[PDB]
Amino acid sequence: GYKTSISTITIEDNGRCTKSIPPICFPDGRP
Repeated sequence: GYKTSISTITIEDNGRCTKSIPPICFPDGRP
């Protein structure tokens, strides 16, 4: 589901580190 290619639909973001649970520098997060 996560697009590798950047897509600034409103804000610029991709990969990096999550700002929620679980806090990890991986493209995965719990809703």
